[PDB]
Amino acid sequence: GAYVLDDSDGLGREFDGIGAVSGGGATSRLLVNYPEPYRSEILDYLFKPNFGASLHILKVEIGGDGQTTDGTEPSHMHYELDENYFRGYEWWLMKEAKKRNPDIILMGLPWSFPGWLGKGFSWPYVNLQLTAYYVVRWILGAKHYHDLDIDYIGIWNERPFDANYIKELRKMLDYQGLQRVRIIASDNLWEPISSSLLLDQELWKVVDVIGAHYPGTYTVWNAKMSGKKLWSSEDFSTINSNVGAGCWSRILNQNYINGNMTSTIAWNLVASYYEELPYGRSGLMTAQEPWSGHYVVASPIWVSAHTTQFTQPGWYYLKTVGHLEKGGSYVALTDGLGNLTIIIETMSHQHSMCIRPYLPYYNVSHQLATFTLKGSLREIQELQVWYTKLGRLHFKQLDTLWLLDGSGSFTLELEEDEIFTLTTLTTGRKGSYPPPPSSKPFPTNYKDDFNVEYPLFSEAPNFADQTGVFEYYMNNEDREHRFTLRQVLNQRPITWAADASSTISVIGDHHWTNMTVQCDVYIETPRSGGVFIAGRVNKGGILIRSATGVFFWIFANGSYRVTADLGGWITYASGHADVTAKRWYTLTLGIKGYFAFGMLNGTILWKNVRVKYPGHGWAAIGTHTFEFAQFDNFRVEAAR
Ligand SMILES: *[C@@H]1O[C@H](CO)[C@@H](O[C@@H]2O[C@H](CO)[C@@H](O)[C@H](O)[C@H]2NC(C)=O)[C@H](O)[C@H]1NC(C)=O
Ligand SMILES: *[C@@H]1O[C@H](CO)[C@@H](O[C@@H]2O[C@H](CO)[C@@H](O)[C@H](O)[C@H]2NC(C)=O)[C@H](O)[C@H]1NC(C)=O
Ligand SMILES: *[C@@H]1O[C@H](CO)[C@@H](O)[C@H](O)[C@H]1NC(C)=O
Ligand SMILES: OC[C@H]1NC[C@@H](O)[C@H]1O
Ligand SMILES: [Ca+2]
Repeated sequence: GAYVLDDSDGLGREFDGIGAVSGGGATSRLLVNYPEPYRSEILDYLFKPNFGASLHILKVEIGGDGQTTDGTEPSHMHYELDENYFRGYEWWLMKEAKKRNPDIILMGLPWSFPGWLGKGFSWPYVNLQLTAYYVVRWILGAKHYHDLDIDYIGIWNERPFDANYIKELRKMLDYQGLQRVRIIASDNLWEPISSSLLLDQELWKVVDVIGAHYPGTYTVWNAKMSGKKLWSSEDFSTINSNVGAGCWSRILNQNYINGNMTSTIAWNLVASYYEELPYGRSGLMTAQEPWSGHYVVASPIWVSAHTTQFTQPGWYYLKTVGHLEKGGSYVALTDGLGNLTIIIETMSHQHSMCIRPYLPYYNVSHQLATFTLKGSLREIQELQVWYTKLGRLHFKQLDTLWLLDGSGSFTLELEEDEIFTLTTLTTGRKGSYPPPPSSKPFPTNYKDDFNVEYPLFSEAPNFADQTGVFEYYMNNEDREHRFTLRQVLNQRPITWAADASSTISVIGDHHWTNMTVQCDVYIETPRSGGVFIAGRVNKGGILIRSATGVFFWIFANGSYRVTADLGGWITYASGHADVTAKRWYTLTLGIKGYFAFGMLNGTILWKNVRVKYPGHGWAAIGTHTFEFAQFDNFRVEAAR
């Protein structure tokens, strides 16, 4: 009936912010080659204050060269003695975020590590000091090369932690003058990190935040006992339709109400990766067409705004938050300066299902809510009102509510799937740019000669690495092939996912059925080396080992194979070929209906080879194992 909002008996927990994840893996891959002004507009919708999502927190993957869900991300240390702080796009993303919002909170976390750290094993805790050294170098580089202060460092995403590692990382940070950097652990479940902190005083002193993944709005007793800040350091991960926006809306409120969590961070920031990769379109918005410029400002963007535009890190929750009598919830926050924000959600079960977990049915029906301000809140007599309805009307501002009659009280009629924000703040704004170009398929004719002398990014556009890492490469010794694309991993990473045994980068339109793919290739390893081109590649990311399609391989021992699968278990054709190492060859692969053919230097090597049909997928290039190889003058023609 009536809900008392008071602060006279004190406040609840400090609010730490709302944010999102870029990474785990290659989720921002397709954003970097958006043309202007669209790329800038997209970043504004995400990071610009008082405009769109206005995010408080940005969390990025610390690339380790392994596959980490929708691709691989490059590391700052590919090999021992290698350091480079200009690979990939997370540096760039963090800088764009800081330009728009200097107060944004930055976090780094590893998913995978380069193999050389394991010293023969695939384990990051063999040499604690070395792994900490690797991680701390990343934090230093962010400062020295991009003027970025990293606020939080994590351990190993959804993977076991090592208590001695966490202690060494703290020791190492301090040694490098990074006392300011805080540690969050362990980006997995509540246990065993929570009990470990109660049993080990030394561990407790070095962990600042307990971050848990997909907690279902609840926490556990040991985490409450620790007295640490508790965050949902990864949540959401749901398609950004209205139902994903509902999920996001409900948990933003109820993570604090049910679980004492004072921050929630969504995976992922923006869907800039091919939709047919795992968890397609699971970002706060969509930008998966840099060639057309088309992007979609999805419902979750405005759901966020209901909290982010009217709260800041350092505000406090009121003690008086809770559930509504007939479904839904409410939270309230102040800044200690006279401001008050009230956020109300009535998301129904049918329209707010998250993928993890799925909630047992709960009823939500029409109701009346009376709110009464007490304590310092009593003198408030004016409140701005923002409204959203999911089904649809987004972040529309309504008429001001006045509490002039001295009752410090007001009443709202609530229905299902609504959000209300009531605040004393006048700065709210539904940001708006003109509509972007219409959606268009990947170009049916496409070419890249990789001839860029000073590239803005370390990899050519639209190539999404799914195992291994491909980079622009300048070779001054060669005139015809001075500027190529090169696979630079020479050993299997300490993996997060099940990376393939072969490296591979995919590109184009997953709908493609008929295609001709051409590329110049160069095998660097004598006798044992091999490369391939392919089409109809149907799976990537987490499932990259599963990929079928048509694969045209050549090897430096003088042979070729044609396979249905990346793993090379199923043969379509095979034979001998005039192929050696350290020599440029032109491969062509044509696939039409039931049949395929392959050319070596413009001459037929095999043709009319039966392949599975119907079938569809991307084009791709790659190498037999983790080995150096170069690629040049890529072209693809295809019918969708
Ligand atoms: C964590 O939040 C929970 C809410 O889920 C708090 O537990 C109590 O909640 C009930 C109603 O759910 C209130 O009537 C109690 O007053 C709350 N407890 C106290 C001590 O006030 C709990 O307080 C929170 N825990 C911490 C450590 O902040
Ligand atoms: C609500 O918040 C605003 C913004 O934080 C407060 O306004 C600021 O007040 C400080 C001093 O208290 C000034 O230094 C800033 O320049 C002000 N900024 C703006 C944008 O006005 C305001 O005092 C808070 N309280 C109320 C009742 O509005
Ligand atoms: C939900 O609640 C309303 C009002 O109490 C009731 O009429 C309706 O039958 C309920 N539905 C379910 C599925 O419980
Ligand atoms: O829900 C899937 C997400 N969890 C970890 C992140 O990398 C994604 O795989
Ligand atoms: Ca070239």
